[PDB]
Amino acid sequence: RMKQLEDKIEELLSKNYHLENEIARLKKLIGER
Amino acid sequence: RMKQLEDKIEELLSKNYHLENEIARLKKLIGER
Repeated sequence: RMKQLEDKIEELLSKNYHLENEIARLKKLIGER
Repeated sequence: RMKQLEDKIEELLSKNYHLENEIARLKKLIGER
């Protein structure tokens, strides 16, 4: 089912995006003392 | 085209797994920096 696969991709992209945001927060912190 | 979508999912899972490893590595580094 295509919508089911498309939903799964959408869910993984969303996770990916959230993971990148966490990485960006962690690197911001590393930039301070 | 379903195999194409299924491939994309495998590729996003792999990307996401690697981001989780990077997060783990960043948190360790912040704990020792």
